Amino acid sequence: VNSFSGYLKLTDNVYIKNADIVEEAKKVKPTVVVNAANVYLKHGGGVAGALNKATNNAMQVESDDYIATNGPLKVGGSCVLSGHNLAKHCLHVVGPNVNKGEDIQLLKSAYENFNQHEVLLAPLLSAGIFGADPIHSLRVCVDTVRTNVYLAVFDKNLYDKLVSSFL
Ligand SMILES: O=C(O)C[C@H]1C[C@H](CNC(=O)c2cc3ccsc3cn2)C1
Repeated sequence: VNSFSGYLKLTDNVYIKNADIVEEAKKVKPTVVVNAANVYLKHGGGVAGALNKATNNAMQVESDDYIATNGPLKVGGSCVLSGHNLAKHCLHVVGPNVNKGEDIQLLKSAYENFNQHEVLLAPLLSAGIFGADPIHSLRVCVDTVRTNVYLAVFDKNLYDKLVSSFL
């Protein structure tokens, strides 16, 4: 038993809700919140900009130190940093950005990072400003992630669509 509420169960291990991932994080304090990161950990917009703002920019400060020490992530890769006031940990995961021409097949590699964590609150990778089809992203998520994933979908319209087109 865990503290997640109002989720619709999609599969054995995937759950989905219409929700702002920022507010869901502040209420659940999950062990892991996933950020829709880029390779530079520059949290300007989308989910990343919203999560970072909710940390009063502490996420960005920590991220800049990480990059200065380690260099950029790989597309499809991840790193674990602090969750600040939102979670114990933030798993920064880089899905391919279609608006940068990145290979959508790397989306499966990106979701594989979730398997290193038993439970996660997460957005749909490569959705929103990353330009991929959220329905596709959901299919890859269901077919790749084996751990328990609680997906927060900000847009109510998108959500209802994802649900009603789900197989
Ligand atoms: O437009 C569509 O069809 C769907 C797109 C994908 C979804 C991306 N979500 C975000 O950027 C996001 C923004 C913010 C802002 C404050 S909290 C928050 C959570 N998330 C909207």
